[PDB]
Amino acid sequence: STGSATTTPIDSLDDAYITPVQIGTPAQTLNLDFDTGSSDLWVFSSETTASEVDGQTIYTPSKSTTAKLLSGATWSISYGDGSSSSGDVYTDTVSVGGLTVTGQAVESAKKVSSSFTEDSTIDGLLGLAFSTLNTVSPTQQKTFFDNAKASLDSPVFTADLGYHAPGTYNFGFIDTTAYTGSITYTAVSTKQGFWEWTSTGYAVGSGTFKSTSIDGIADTGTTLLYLPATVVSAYWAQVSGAKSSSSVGGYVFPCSATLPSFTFGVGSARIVIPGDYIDFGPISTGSSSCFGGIQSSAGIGINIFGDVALKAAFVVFNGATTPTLGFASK
Repeated sequence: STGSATTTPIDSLDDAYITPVQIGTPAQTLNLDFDTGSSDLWVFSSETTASEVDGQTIYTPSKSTTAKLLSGATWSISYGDGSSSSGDVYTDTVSVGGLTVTGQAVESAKKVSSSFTEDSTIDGLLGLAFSTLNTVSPTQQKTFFDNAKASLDSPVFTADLGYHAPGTYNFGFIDTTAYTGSITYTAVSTKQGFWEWTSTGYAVGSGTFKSTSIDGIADTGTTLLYLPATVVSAYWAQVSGAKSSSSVGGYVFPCSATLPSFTFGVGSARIVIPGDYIDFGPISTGSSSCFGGIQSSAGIGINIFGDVALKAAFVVFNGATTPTLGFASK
């Protein structure tokens, strides 16, 4: 089997992407944030504290003839941005882009933190990291991809995120029309539960390529590119007036600037992020200070190849017995 679904930016900055997901019988379609940095499929629901729902579409398990309470199971998750959610668990039928999994754990939120409430466009998350990170207790549950894998034509999914435009998540096949050149594959460590890999270096604009190993994660659920402070300083030093602002929370730059590109290495291959992809717009409405799309990871503990980086590539998440990542230009 295969599936193919369009993923759409939630706003004009590509802050996140939403993909429609069918849950239950008859189908209830919710727009979920596909997140290769976590491993829980959770949704706003009829159980979510009413004051914490503000415009999201909810899953109502009592209206699904295939929903079953997973008795005794609870979940609770905290994300790198400080947001969180928790609740109980149902199993139900879940379909993405024509690919159907029966018995998928659908984690129903009883509580969500304010950033989720405040984002009316995201009805929940669909985790695509390794199932060892799933938070369901006392019986850990599998991701949608893990449950689908054995049925797929090939044990892969691909992320093809658009810049200010829709893109595609495919399951079970690699669309050879969706990229240019060849796909370069690179090793993955699953030791932390992430799609963790090592970039071979970087370049700023037209500058020379610096060969240096940068371990980090391919994370569709993180907006920006978070890299070591040395690398990030070298980038922003090429932008007149750019500076790190403790009060804003990262590098800002004059909105009048033209940003240089940023290249990252995948083996001997190179992925070029155009300068425009690094512009996240005014820090507040009407400001002439703009927020940068490349930020330091120094306070995170891990480097994160988020959407800014991934949207410049066609990315293969290869879930074969030894997982690997593939990157192609497009």
